[PDB]
Amino acid sequence: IKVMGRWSTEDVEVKDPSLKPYINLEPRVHIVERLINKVMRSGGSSKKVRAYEVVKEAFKIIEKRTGKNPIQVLVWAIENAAPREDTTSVMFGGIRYHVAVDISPLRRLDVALRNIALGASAKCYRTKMSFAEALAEEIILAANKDPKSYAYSKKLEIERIAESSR
Repeated sequence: IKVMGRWSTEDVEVKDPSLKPYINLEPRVHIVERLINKVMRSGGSSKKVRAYEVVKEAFKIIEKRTGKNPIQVLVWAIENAAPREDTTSVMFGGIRYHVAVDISPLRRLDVALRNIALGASAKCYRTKMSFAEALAEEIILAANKDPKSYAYSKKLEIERIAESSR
């Protein structure tokens, strides 16, 4: 019922019609659980409790910085970082080719969450920000469609390559 024993999702809105049916905002596709899994597979040196704590602190930071429900900000970040199409490489002979392909709703989410965790993990490793602060910053940047966001910039890149590979 309560996310990480504190937040509610009943007032969180998914305005992107293409993702709304696949983002689970109901009590026990749980995006928070998915994010934790992505963070768990990144870094920031049980592994699950660790990732859980990093995400929870990141949410507290997001709420303080934006003044909004952290889960809602994550949804915006996901919606902004989820590419609407992708491509598959085919390096045959001496040249690699790009081909635009369908990307499923759940893979769109997985890509966005993976890139958010990757961006956070990268900033953390190289700056004086804790993993939680980097994750909060990455999520906020993505939610605001700010190119400084790794996930968002990656999303633009993927769609750019896909639209050109048609």
